[PDB]
Order: sequence, then structure tokens, then C-alpha cells
Amino acid sequence: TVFHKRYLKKIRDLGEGHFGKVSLYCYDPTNDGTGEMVAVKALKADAGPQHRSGWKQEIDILRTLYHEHIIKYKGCCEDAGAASLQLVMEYVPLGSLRDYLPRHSIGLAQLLLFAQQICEGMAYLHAQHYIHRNLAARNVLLDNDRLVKIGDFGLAKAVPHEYYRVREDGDSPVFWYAPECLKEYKFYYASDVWSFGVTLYELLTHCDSSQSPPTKFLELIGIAQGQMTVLRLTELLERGERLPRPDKCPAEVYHLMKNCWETEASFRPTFENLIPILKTVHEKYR
Ligand SMILES: O=C(Nc1nccc2[nH]c(-c3c(Cl)cccc3Cl)nc12)C1CC1
Repeated sequence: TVFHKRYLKKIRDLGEGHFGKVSLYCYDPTNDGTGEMVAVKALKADAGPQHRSGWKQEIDILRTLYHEHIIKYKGCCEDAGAASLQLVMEYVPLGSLRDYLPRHSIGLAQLLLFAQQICEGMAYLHAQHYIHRNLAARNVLLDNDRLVKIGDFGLAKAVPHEYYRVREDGDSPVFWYAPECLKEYKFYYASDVWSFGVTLYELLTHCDSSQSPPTKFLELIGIAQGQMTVLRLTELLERGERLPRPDKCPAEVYHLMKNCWETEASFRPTFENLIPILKTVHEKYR
């Protein structure tokens, strides 16, 4: 599919993606305002050869993924300004779970349905042989109060092999990362399950920033540490220390969370394992 830049009417900026920014447009070929509202992802113009090869990878990943709990790719556009392409996605107006949950009081049942949907989308992603590497509430879009979709794929990679070797990066979401990613710089399919546990914790805390993984971990570690945040994080996780049980979170749900956080990656449930578990848990509390 292809969109004409000539009919893209900028409305506002949505935020920052990994290789550039996300912007809201009205694609209006008839010029009457009835046009579809689209979310467009662009390559930041001053990007080097490294950020450009990474952007082409994300484009390719996004134009092949089709799942009901994964953001719908619409097509592309020629970005004459950055001499590349602009990724046209469906606009999800209610936004991210990180933005939505602290402003709307969502019940336990719905939060579990969201977790179930994240798993459905993630089991599909793993079957397509890709790892997400950035599974967080921030990257989960709410289509409606009963429908959630994985919305960002900036750090997503193809697994040829059960793990991918990651680079020592400063933009890595370390507070959502398994010990083997921090220690060995290896990202397994199971590493994505650790992140789901963290995403699940964020939902049961309603994305309250005072209860957030960075706030919680940086209270435990402290900030007197000189270039030793990741080391202390790896160390506290080895000691078996974890983020606490969110208020009013069911006991067995916290057990599932703690199981997604097994130090040994092999002892963590797959995304396929979690789908029947979460369907049952959602039914029990609905
Ligand atoms: O931005 C909105 N919806 C969105 N619709 C469609 C696509 C969207 N991509 C994002 C988004 C942004 Cl900007 C930054 C980090 C992670 C993500 Cl996932 N948000 C998207 C809502 C709030 C207006």
C-alpha cells in the first residue's frame, strides 16, 4: 500500500519512536476533512547509517505482522526529506496503557483481559520468530476498554537459534529486563516473558509513577552509584529480590508474575502457556 504525502494533513505530534517520531495526520484526498486519521512514524533526518539500517528492519517487521492484538500497518509514504519511507499505522486515539490507566479506574477483570491479549499478540510474534525487546505498558495501545494492541516495534528483532545478542546500549529498558540481558547481553524468547511480568505489574499498579519499575528499583539501589546501576540491578535480582505485590493484586496472580520473573529463563512460562492460564484467571475475576 502507498499514501501520497500531498494528502497528509499534519494535526499534531504523538511522541517519539526508536528511529524517529510518531505524528498524527489526516489523510484527506478529497480535501473535505472526512479523511482517515493516521499515525505516521518517521526516520529522524540526522540519523546515521546505524539508525537507518535499524529503521529498515522495523519497516519490514511492521509490514509483515498481522494479529488482532498488534497495531494495524496501513502502508508507506515517500519521505523525500529524510530520503526514506514513512510508516502509516492506524491511529489508536485512547493511547497507551501508561497514559490511560492513571486517568481511568479500570477493574481487575479488564486488566487481566489486557494481560491475556498482550500474551496472545506476543505468542503470535514469537511464532513469527521475532523478539520484542521493549514490552512495556508505554508500548501497549488501548483500542477500547476491552481491546488492547502491541503498538511499538522499534527494538524488535528476528531470531534466526533461541537468543539474539544485544549491544551495550544507553536507551535499553533495563527495568523491564531479565538478568541474562543485563549480564550476558543475550535476549531469549523467555526474556520477553520477564518483561511481560513487569508490564503485568504496571497494569496492577494502574501505571502509578510512584509505584513504577524505575522508581521502585532506583529506591532499592539508590542514586549514589557511579556508573553502577545495571550491576546493582543484576545483583539484587540474583538475590531473588523482586518488585512488590501491587495493592489488591490476587495472590495467585502475583505467583504468575513471580514465575514470569524466574532467574533461570528455562523455568519461565512461554506466551503460549500463559494464554490458557490468563483466560481462566480473567473468567474467575469477571
Ligand atoms: O498516541 C496515541 N496513539 C497512537 N496511535 C497509533 C500509533 C501510536 N504509537 C504510539 C506510541 C508513541 Cl507516540 C510513543 C511510544 C510508544 C507508542 Cl505505542 N502511540 C500511538 C494516542 C494518545 C493519542
